[PDB]
Amino acid sequence: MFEGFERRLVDVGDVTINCVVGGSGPALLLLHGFPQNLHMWARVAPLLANEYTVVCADLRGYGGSSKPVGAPDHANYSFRAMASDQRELMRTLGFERFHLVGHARGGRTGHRMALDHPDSVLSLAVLDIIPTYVMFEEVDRFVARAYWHWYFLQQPAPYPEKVIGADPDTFYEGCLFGWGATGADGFDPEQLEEYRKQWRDPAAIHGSCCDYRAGGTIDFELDHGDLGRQVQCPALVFSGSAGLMHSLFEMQVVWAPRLANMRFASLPGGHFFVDRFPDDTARILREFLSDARS
Amino acid sequence: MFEGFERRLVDVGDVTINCVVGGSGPALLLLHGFPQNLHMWARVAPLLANEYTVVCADLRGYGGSSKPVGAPDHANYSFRAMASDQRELMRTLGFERFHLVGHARGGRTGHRMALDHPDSVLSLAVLDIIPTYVMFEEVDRFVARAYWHWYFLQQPAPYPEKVIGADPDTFYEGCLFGWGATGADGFDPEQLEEYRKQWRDPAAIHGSCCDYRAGGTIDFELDHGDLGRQVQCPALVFSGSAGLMHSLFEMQVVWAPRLANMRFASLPGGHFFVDRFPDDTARILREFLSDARS
Ligand SMILES: [Mg+2]
Ligand SMILES: [Mg+2]
Repeated sequence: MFEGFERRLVDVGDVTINCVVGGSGPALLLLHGFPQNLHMWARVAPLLANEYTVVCADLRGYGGSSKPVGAPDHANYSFRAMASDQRELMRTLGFERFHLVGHARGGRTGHRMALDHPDSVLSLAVLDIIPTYVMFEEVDRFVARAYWHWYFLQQPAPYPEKVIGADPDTFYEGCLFGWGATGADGFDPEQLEEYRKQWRDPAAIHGSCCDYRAGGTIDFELDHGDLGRQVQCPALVFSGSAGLMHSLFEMQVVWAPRLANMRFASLPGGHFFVDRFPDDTARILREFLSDARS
Repeated sequence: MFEGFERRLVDVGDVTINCVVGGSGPALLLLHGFPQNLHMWARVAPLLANEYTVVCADLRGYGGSSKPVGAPDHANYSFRAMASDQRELMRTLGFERFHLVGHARGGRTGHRMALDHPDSVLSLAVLDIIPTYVMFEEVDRFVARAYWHWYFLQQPAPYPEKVIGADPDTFYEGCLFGWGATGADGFDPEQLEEYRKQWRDPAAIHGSCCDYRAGGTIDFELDHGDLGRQVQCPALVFSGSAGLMHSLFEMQVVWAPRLANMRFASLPGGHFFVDRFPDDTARILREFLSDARS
């Protein structure tokens, strides 16, 4: 995987970020979600590398990046903290400005990055997410049942860590196949094994739980403070039309108040559609990035 | 435990209900909750047996009772079905009418029994519960986080069964100590060991998951259909004032429209207050039952 890409472990302050870098042209940062890592982009990234300098990075708590113990207030796993790591990564790699594509947790990281440092983000694509604020503020019995993990993963350490730790493969496969609504046949064996390595790492189990703990506290509060602000750069809301969130919310309705320049796309998959549709994901991203640059 | 009580396995139709029966006087049915069984009453029941014929029974899916495989629509684990078992148990024991005290799932079973067959229920005590309808209809980010299990346990079989099955002690201890807000020191070791036997029983893991699956579907729908009906018999709403539900809702406000003759009481414990305060639980129930009879 990632043939010809350079593998780098980059110190960005108090953490180290694992990434791969390949291609040439404008910078494009690809950020993964949960329970995955930069390997979700193993097929997409080489496709886009003919036109972009593609950086795929692991979020703090995930993959090969640092996974500090979560602070009592979860602040070291906020999307603000996660975004700072990634912006600093790009700067260290020589990129003051870059296009940003984020799935799930990476999309939330991107939204926060664009709010905190608008000048760094040339365009923003958010893949299969409803805004964090909306997820919580507009929760009902259907939303809570569909994305049950938003509540389980908030339970205080070490409870979810120990429950998950007893059988990580069962737990996380249920994330892919259940709330993730993406059938097993849609996953490439090589990429799936990279996810499995992380699933079995207790430090990653903890880091990802802390991400969710922050999600329901510090992130919710920061997002609340920013209500009414719109990201100004070109944005793409790119969903899985066979996923749970595409059907309980209208993507266009929840994102319009947050994005001044919004385009939409979807693929007929679940939350983990990038795993099943890498060529079509690259196609849609390529078109959007071209539009954004025009 | 339950010295002097008769132990009975009673066929009530398509299931067998496990129970213990002691004392003399009017019938008093005590129904447990989750993740417990009739042993939650091991200290309360002998105290009340000087004035009541006390029957402590295991709900279907729990303890020593039948635990059928859940139907696709969960209807065989509805509170209606659970109530029918217990009403028939009492009839077989010679009681057409009886006082009913239910904690949690048993309280919900009791409420449904009083709605379906009001003539059978002489008085109703509901211990540390907010009505199912309210739990779901009025869910918000706080309620969903507090009682996260209401969503996790609804996930389709066999997913929660397998997650729990990998380490039932960790999982269920987290129910007692976490959302249950009842510290370990409040549990009698003898009672705890009987809970633990059930925790490790795969048939009980499944049965209790099905209870929650019905809880969010058939039970919610049946309850919705009965909105505006009031239970007419004397009723007691009896909460743990140090528990999560007592503080997230006003017990008296959520129950008042549902109960025409309502009294309220509390003890300074969490959801599992009966474990820590058996003598005081018996005292409060005894006073209520005396008042109800008058
Ligand atoms: Mg976060
Ligand atoms: Mg039920």
